[PDB]
Amino acid sequence: TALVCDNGSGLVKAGFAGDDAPRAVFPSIVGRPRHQGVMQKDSYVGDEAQSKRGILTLKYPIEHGIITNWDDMEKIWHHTFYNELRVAPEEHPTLLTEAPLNPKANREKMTQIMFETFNVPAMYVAIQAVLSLYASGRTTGIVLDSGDGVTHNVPIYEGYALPHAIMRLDLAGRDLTDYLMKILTERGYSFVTTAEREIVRDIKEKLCYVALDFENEMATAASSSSLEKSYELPDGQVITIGNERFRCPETLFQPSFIGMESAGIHETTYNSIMKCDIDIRKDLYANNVMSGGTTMYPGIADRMQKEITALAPSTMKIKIIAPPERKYSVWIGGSILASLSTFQQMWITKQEYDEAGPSIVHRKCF
Amino acid sequence: TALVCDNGSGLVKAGFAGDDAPRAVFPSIVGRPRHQGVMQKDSYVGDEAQSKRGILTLKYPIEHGIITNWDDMEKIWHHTFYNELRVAPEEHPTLLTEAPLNPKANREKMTQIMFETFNVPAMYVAIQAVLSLYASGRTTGIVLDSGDGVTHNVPIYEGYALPHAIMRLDLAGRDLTDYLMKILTERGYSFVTTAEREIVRDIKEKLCYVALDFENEMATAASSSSLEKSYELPDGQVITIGNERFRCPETLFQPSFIGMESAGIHETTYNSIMKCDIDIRKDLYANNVMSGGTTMYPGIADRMQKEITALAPSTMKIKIIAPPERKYSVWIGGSILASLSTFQQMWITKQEYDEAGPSIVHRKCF
Amino acid sequence: TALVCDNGSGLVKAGFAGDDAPRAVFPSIVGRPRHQGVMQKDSYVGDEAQSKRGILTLKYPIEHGIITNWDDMEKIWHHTFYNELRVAPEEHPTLLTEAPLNPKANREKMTQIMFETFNVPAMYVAIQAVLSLYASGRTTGIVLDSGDGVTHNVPIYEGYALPHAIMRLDLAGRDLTDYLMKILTERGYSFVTTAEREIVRDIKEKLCYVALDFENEMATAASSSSLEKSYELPDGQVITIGNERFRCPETLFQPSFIGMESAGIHETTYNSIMKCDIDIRKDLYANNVMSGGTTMYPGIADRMQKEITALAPSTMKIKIIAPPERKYSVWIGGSILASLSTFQQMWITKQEYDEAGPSIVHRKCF
Amino acid sequence: TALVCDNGSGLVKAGFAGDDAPRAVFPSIVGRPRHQGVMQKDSYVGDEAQSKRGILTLKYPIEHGIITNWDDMEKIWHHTFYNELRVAPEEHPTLLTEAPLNPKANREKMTQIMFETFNVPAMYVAIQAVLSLYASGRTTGIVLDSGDGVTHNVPIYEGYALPHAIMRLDLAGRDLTDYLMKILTERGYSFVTTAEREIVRDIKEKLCYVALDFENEMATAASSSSLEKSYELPDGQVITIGNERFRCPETLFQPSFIGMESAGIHETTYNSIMKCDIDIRKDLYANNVMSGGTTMYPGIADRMQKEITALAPSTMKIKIIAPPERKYSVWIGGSILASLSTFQQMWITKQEYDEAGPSIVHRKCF
Amino acid sequence: TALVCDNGSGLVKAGFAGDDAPRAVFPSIVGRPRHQGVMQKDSYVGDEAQSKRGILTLKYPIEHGIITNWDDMEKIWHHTFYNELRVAPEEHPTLLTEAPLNPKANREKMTQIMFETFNVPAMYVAIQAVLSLYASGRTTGIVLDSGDGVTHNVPIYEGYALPHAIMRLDLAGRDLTDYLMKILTERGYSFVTTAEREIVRDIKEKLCYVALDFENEMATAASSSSLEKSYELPDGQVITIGNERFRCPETLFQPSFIGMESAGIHETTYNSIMKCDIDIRKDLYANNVMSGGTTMYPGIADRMQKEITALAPSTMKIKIIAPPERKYSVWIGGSILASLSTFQQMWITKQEYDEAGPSIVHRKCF
Ligand SMILES: Nc1ncnc2c1ncn2[C@@H]1O[C@H](COP(=O)(O)OP(=O)(O)O)[C@@H](O)[C@H]1O
Ligand SMILES: Nc1ncnc2c1ncn2[C@@H]1O[C@H](COP(=O)(O)OP(=O)(O)O)[C@@H](O)[C@H]1O
Ligand SMILES: Nc1ncnc2c1ncn2[C@@H]1O[C@H](COP(=O)(O)OP(=O)(O)O)[C@@H](O)[C@H]1O
Ligand SMILES: Nc1ncnc2c1ncn2[C@@H]1O[C@H](COP(=O)(O)OP(=O)(O)O)[C@@H](O)[C@H]1O
Ligand SMILES: Nc1ncnc2c1ncn2[C@@H]1O[C@H](COP(=O)(O)OP(=O)(O)O)[C@@H](O)[C@H]1O
Ligand code: BEF
Ligand code: BEF
Ligand code: BEF
Ligand code: BEF
Ligand code: BEF
Ligand SMILES: [Ca+2]
Ligand SMILES: [Ca+2]
Ligand SMILES: [Ca+2]
Ligand SMILES: [Ca+2]
Ligand SMILES: [Ca+2]
Repeated sequence: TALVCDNGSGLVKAGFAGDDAPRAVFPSIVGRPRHQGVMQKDSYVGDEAQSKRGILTLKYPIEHGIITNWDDMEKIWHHTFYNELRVAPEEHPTLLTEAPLNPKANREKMTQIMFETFNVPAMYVAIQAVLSLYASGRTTGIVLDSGDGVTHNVPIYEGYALPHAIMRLDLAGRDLTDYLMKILTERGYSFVTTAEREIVRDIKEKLCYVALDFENEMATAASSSSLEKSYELPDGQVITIGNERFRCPETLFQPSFIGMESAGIHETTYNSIMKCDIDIRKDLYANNVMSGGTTMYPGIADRMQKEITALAPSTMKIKIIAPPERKYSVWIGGSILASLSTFQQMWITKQEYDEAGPSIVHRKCF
Repeated sequence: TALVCDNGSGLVKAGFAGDDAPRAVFPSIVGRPRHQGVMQKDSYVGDEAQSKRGILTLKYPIEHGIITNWDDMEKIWHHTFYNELRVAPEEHPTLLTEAPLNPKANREKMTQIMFETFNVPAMYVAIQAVLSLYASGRTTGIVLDSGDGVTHNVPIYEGYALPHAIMRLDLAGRDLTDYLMKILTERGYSFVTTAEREIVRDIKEKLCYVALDFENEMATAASSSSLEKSYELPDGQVITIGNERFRCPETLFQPSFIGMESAGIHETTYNSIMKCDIDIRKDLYANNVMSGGTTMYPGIADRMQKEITALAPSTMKIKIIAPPERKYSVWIGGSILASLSTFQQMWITKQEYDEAGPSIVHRKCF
Repeated sequence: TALVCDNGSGLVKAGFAGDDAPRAVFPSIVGRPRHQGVMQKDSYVGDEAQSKRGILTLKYPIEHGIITNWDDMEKIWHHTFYNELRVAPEEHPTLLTEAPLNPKANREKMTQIMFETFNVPAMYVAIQAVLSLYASGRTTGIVLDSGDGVTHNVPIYEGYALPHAIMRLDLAGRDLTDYLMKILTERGYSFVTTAEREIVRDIKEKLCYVALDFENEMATAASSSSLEKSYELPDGQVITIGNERFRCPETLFQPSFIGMESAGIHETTYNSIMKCDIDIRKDLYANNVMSGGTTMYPGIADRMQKEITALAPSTMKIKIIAPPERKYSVWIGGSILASLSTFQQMWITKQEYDEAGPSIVHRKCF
Repeated sequence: TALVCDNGSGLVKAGFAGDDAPRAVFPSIVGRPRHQGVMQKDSYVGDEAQSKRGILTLKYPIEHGIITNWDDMEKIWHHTFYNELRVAPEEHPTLLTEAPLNPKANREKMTQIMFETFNVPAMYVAIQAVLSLYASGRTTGIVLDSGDGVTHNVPIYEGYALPHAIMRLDLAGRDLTDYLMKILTERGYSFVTTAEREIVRDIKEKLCYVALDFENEMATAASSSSLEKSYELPDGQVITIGNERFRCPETLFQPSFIGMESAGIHETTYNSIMKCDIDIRKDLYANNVMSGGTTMYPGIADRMQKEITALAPSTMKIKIIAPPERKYSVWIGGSILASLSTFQQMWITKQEYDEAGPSIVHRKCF
Repeated sequence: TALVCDNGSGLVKAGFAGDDAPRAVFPSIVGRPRHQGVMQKDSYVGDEAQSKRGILTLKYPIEHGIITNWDDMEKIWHHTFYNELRVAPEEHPTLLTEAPLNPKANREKMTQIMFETFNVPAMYVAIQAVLSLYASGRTTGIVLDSGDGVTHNVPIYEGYALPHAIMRLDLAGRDLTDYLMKILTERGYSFVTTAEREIVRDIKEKLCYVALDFENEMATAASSSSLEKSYELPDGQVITIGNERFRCPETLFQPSFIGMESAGIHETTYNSIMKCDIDIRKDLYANNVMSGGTTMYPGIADRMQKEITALAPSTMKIKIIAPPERKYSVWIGGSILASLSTFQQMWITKQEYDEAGPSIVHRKCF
């Protein structure tokens, strides 16, 4: 059976092709002690690094979908195969994922490591937006994928991708976490260390939501306390946040909050549709597929529906597809793809790689 | 029973002899994907190519009544027999049509394909203007046939054709569509791709009409908005066109709008009558038969009546015959001809073709 | 003396009739601050916006030869008259230019602004391809004009234009810049903001060239590093680009690289010649005149000569005219035209405009 | 005339707008007797608390730029107006300062006290880094402000602040004093009380310096006694310190010495520049402005120049601006700002505060 | 086998590694005759000095964890090896202990004496709080060690020490004895000599306890005599003490009773936890480990539990670990450490000391 490994900027989703959910989901972090040991491993990965983060410096090897620090990324892959899935990598073909418009060397370097370090028999680097469409059972739609590092739009029509209309945005969950840390100082809460950033991410995933109308919610938050929620820190301290609950996800629709010049995810989706042929736009308007953890905010589908309806013509039916399992859509689609009989010819085997070279991995790639 | 296949530059009209209407009417297009497939046929024909045109490059195999690209034309014939009529070609004699003054190799090549690829038992290539006269139940008249690729005049008197008076004009519906695309840029509407050309053709067939007096309609369109009509594009955008509604069909009467030197269809009809013997002109003036989709513009019969009345002597009765079913007149006449008992001797059987050769197909041909 | 203002999608070329070069050449941009001012103009135009682009959002008012945002275009004209030429607009007749096949309202709106806002005594909107022919001292030739927004072919024979053979392509320099930004991500270089797009345009103008044979250059770039060039960014970072140097200009000959269906500039030029009368094609083959900044790539004249030679008959002499000053050919030709004695009757004065109306500006226009 | 009051975590700088130096500079301390009075005020402020600190418990109301203990802070403001400046607060508009990224309630509470307790006619809370740029006569630069409680970087370009690139570090002079107290125990010197902390601060300001290369200075200090300096305590005892002279300021560049995870001030400055637009980085590299008492260590400008030169590209000119009066740069800039004619509209008067409320004080604030 | 010698300010705990209790426990005193001998050693050490203290002047060589008088400390080590343990020092590696934040010369001087005077083969100076954690079988916790000279808090998490959060207080058992001597004069009891100080220490260890609520116990002691206890002096005199029983240990929680400015041991423990990372505070709250003779007061664990519960958040579980053998926790932990197999590489042998020098002894030291 094939391995499906979705290495994101934030989380590692790993499992076996054919299953309905990833078997191993853990943070893509490597932690190293930043104090003096007096009584003791050198590095910790994943959930083990998350439980001991109080004395660790946490580092993400993947930044904005791009693998920095190839030594730490190799520890995460080693932790995935031997400690989480408990399999021998040299027995299973491995399906990997990558964000579109990535550097060419990123895919070549991970292919060399999979073939020469873990000695996988075959491998394949899939398109993440294509996998999200497999998960929804569709062949047509524009995918809005937003994870921890990358937000990107990929329109697909009847199984054909339109690469010239692909949008990529280096604004995702980790930038929202950093912005939440900044605006929490307005209430006197100071989160600085990499371990405290993990606390702010937990606050974001539990209390943040997308406002249907931002300016009306700012007026409501300033006239009462009905939007105030409390949160207990790991040391028993209780913090209270008000308009920060919806100001943090609002950055997705107003990237100027963090100094970015790009347009919000609603205008980026609309601009991507308007670059497609006029004859396919009606089907794209009706199949806006959301995927990734950053699309899990309460109210983001209703907000996107409202924003795109205001940009599109009035006779168009805007339909946002947001399944409840969309946080694992890329992995679920990869599990479906790696199980298809027509896909078994797409594997890049170790033999083909020794003769063709690193250039064989850049086919059907954008 | 015999098959009647009217392969035009724009539409394929196919059916069985004896019926009153073609059973299969679909565009004569072959579409091929112009993007990358990621999730898938190689080519699409007819209405299937029209529904997926957003991701296809559409190509017409027939240009100006002449078959270019014989590989695509063979796919359209294959699509016609097996997917539209659902018959075995080797069981029915096939009646085909061709525009007059065509290259000799065009008819020879289609006869070789019908006999050696589809293995038809017998076939016959009819004269399209003769078929239009069969459809109107006449034996005398001058036929003005205008389709997607060819406009031609053929005078017939008491069943005898006058080939020296035949006029042919490579200005028809597809040139009007291209001219409409050009003058739509004056309002800021940009239609470029082959798929958008199909949209402009739909605009032409719904909103364009022939002005009775062109210069008076230009003054009316410039003094008010009573001639403005709106049209909703496939993506919900609404465009508004004014004098373009009658400027596009006006090219038929003023071919200089598209840089052509020839005279309009009214002067071409009159010049064709004036090349006929003086003793038959009175009967030709009273039997101007229109056929083809390009004669379906509202007001074109009243305009032709006015223009020819101004050219002919005042004592002549000018009568334009424009039946409501004239868009299928060639097929309807072919269905009538292929059902006649006196025609069953005109079939060119496979046996006669093996001994006589390609020269047998050029009898009663001009 | 008359003012000659060539308002392109990318650059403003302004000066006085009779001079040999434009006096004012600056980018056609309006910049507005996108941060918070704490210590301060509202908007910056041209080279002033280019020097402070780090804190500005840059916007082009002209897109694909069409003026969007008429408020920003009026600031550029105001910046041109009072800050660059330092003249009173109400004292000089102004010669303007426009791309062919433009919307009618574009020319009418700029005429209303010139007469009612700047109060020019007379004005004239010239044909850009006619001006390029004046600059080369020719009366016959097919002009290939390619700037920042529009690429168009206009054949002219003995002083007569053939409007039906005019080709227009909304693929020019700005689309090549956007494509270069996309393929620079393959090496890990991320240019996103409107200010970074100006950096990529500078990379394009310095390092990009047209390959004589594209597939052979791809093999050379993949077998060595002789095609690698370095470039120092404004912050001291040095980037290295290889095959992107000739892949970016190759889009002009293969518009499918950016998802466009149209043919390259070589086939468009050939198709334009083949729509002209057969008796003038020999003179058009010998007078292919290049103009505009996008024709300034090294090797584009040799590539066009090779591509058209392969399409034209072997007995035809293909001659590409590419003068070194062809980046200002439209302005230079306008300076020549506005100085002719026979042209002084072509000015549309303010008096003629008050009585005739906006319709007077659409004479000798296509 | 306006009052300029720079309330820092360590020192109060107060004076009149227009002067070149603060009139009143005294420690921001409140001292209360911790013994039994037998022969007698309740509390002492500033230099009076510093002279009697032997029998007092000294407390700073401001910690890390944030006002704790609002009763003690009100005594310091009262001591400033009536005992140091000897003015009536209800006659002069008061310019106050605050560190960036402070809690919103800190500024609101000090505005309420200034308007309702001291009854100032108008007031304004300025940005401290903007004032430091006014003091240096610049409109562009990245300010490194380091006082007793806060270290922060604020990049400013052409008068526009980039708030998203602002860095704040709760590591400043008071943390260096505490670290010096800790490492002085290695030589047997025990400083424990709040009065002895004032002695250690005096040792730091007289004997500590920044080493150009830290590891080479550690080797020099361990091989001889040329770096040993003596210091006479208030009771005549003489202490000798060696490598502690440069180990204490080294914490600014290696915050791990005190258990902090953040990067040093050199990497924080570089990271702040790298978050700014690429087009402004060259001007920021050349205008690194230092301000605050913690930048007064001998050799800190040469060390920062060396550290940033190693991080920046080699073609960049790194220039550290460290004027001799930079310990009062915030006050000097505030005196310049409060004297500008264009600033007299920025005052928040008592009338505007009664109607708008506390929300009026958070304009042009970050 | 290794020797474990815990040289405290008050008691010497010496024995062999592997045993469960120290073999030799005697006071760290040197006594010299202060009268005239008429009928006779020069100095007495330990229990021999304690039995003849009536005619001796008793002196502690160690003050506040720091060795003063190195001649007397060498007599105590000599008395320990040859008279108490009866071993040859040159045959056993010796594990020594030291209080944190001690002068560097203290450890260097005792290492020189152990290697050059007693000629031990190897030695090691351990961290006393680490040893107390070994004794409790824990790897996580904050140790509150309070002996005769030093009180210190050391937080340890998962075997990693946080040195920046270490608190040290020069207030311990000997200061409580001196305070008891002072408040015993209120009842007319005069203890002055160094021999009478040993009597007061015996009173403290037998009658003193920690009040759960101090102000309520003062009211109870002033309203009855239920808290009065009697004590028989060595000469048969009986003294009675009331509120002095709990006023003496109360100094640990209110150091102002003896003129010290520092906070009590409960606030010092809480302040140490609040300097640790927020993610480890919950585990530190549940593992407050007590060690040392000064933690042996009845009721001190219940008082510390009550005081820290009032400072910590209500959702935190405060657990004070006070084992009955905690007076020897440092020695017991040292016996465990010196028996570990992984520790046998940590010994500093005589050979390593001759080449590396005194600097080798300051590794893993704070
Ligand atoms: N319930 C939630 N609400 C908001 N954000 C969430 C939620 N759950 C996860 N996220 C965010 O999603 C991001 C990671 O999702 P994922 O799609 O796995 O990213 P990647 O694949 O790039 O690692 C994280 O930054 C996390 O903060
Ligand atoms: N209602 C209509 N009005 C105007 N033009 C029409 C209409 N219907 C069809 N046409 C035009 O008729 C042309 C095709 O008619 P047809 O006679 O079938 O041509 P052919 O036989 O050459 O394919 C097309 O170009 C189409 O645009
Ligand atoms: N040396 C060069 N090489 C390639 N492209 C160039 C060069 N110089 C200018 N260009 C391109 O030419 C375009 C503008 O030329 P121009 O003819 O002035 O356009 P317009 O008139 O439409 O503004 C710009 O997009 C610029 O990138
Ligand atoms: N000569 C000096 N060398 C080193 N540090 C100094 C010197 N003079 C002052 N300082 C430090 O500067 C700090 C206060 O400077 P300042 O900028 O006034 O801080 P704040 O404005 O936050 O009160 C004090 O902590 C002091 O120790
Ligand atoms: N039962 C007791 N109650 C209160 N204090 C005690 C008791 N037993 C011993 N002590 C005190 O503990 C101190 C010494 O304990 P220890 O931890 O051995 O100190 P050190 O290791 O510094 O010598 C002495 O000052 C003694 O008075
Ligand atoms: F890397 Be994640 F998909 F943003
Ligand atoms: F081919 Be159609 F009849 F113009
Ligand atoms: F507007 Be430019 F001439 F493309
Ligand atoms: F409060 Be100081 F400016 F650090
Ligand atoms: F020296 Be003891 F441990 F206070
Ligand atoms: Ca992902
Ligand atoms: Ca036809
Ligand atoms: Ca131009
Ligand atoms: Ca300050
Ligand atoms: Ca001890």
